[PDB]
Amino acid sequence: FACKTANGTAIPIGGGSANVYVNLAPVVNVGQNLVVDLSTQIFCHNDYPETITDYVTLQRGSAYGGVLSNFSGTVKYSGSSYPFPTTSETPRVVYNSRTDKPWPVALYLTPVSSAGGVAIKAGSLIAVLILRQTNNYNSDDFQFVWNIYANNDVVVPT
Ligand SMILES: CCCCCCCO[C@@H]1C[C@@H](O)[C@H](O)[C@@H](CO)O1
Repeated sequence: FACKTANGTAIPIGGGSANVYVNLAPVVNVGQNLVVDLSTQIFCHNDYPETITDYVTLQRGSAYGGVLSNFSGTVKYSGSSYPFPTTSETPRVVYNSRTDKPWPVALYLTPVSSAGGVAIKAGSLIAVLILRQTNNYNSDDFQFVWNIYANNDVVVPT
């Protein structure tokens, strides 16, 4: 089991960490969602699907910088919504193919009432997402750590 980002940066068998740089909607009003869709950014596959079933969870998601300060967060994992920053490990997603499949993660961030101005700074760390991979074959328990960075400022109108 291994994963790669949209630009080809990979985390190999056994886990590790990688940076993900995301474009963000430049203007987000109070009452609206800023969507950070990682399903277009992170892709994974099973290296031995003939025999092994891989189990993949969002073990946890943490918020940083402007996102922690200025937004109220929800994460959708495989279509279901949970608090972000997270409060529990999600249900599993199975990877049973050698063909790359998106990691079905998206953040939905809505400004808090005190938010206004540059709510996310370009280049800043906005989130850390931990992908946990196990299987039905052995005792492997690996973490793939995704450090999410903003490519641009996000302005919340006042
Ligand atoms: C003949 C025996 C061959 C064993 C191959 C094991 C490959 O393991 C990796 C990491 C597992 O954690 C993972 O479950 C597996 C499949 O994605 O890929």
